[PDB]
Amino acid sequence: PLIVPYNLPLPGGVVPRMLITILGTVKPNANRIALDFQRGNDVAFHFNPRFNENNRRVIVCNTKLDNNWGREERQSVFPFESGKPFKIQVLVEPDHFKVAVNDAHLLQYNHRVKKLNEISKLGISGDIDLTSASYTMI
Ligand SMILES: O=C(O)CO[C@@H]1[C@@H](n2cc(-c3cc(F)c(F)c(F)c3)nn2)[C@@H](O)[C@@H](CO)O[C@@H]1Sc1ccc(Cl)c(Cl)c1
Ligand SMILES: [Cl-]
Ligand code: NA
Repeated sequence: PLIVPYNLPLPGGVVPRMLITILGTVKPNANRIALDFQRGNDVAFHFNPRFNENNRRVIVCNTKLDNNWGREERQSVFPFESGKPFKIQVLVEPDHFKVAVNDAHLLQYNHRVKKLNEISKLGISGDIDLTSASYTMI
């Protein structure tokens, strides 16, 4: 087990064909999870499953610049289940982050923050038991 919130350093930032893998288990009756790919205090990519927003499950993605959230991108396809082990894979591509959960494509999120090599931290928070967070090149 890893303690949540957890910070995974991304030395020298991210780059296309870098794959970040997060393994854990959703807590029973979870409410929220977040991944925050950070450039200093800015959040280049916030990936935020919400288990009960007006009695619906939704994935909210966004960017935070100078402490201001931007336009949300929302996905109703929701692959997480309370109590179950999950794998989130975030693949950095030239124009977007691509996310797959449990080996099924979920979403893409276009790069708003363009200094990829300065996105040097991944924060992992919320209602999970975290087992592993790592990266490799494909
Ligand atoms: O404070 C509010 O009650 C909710 O805050 C969330 C905001 N958030 C979520 C979290 C958060 C924190 C945790 F420790 C977790 F474990 C976790 F899973 C999520 N921290 N900040 C963003 O998700 C943001 C994305 O646009 O959405 C809201 S803030 C917000 C509210 C309305 C609008 Cl229109 C916009 Cl663009 C942003
Ligand atoms: Cl939230
Ligand atoms: Na630098």
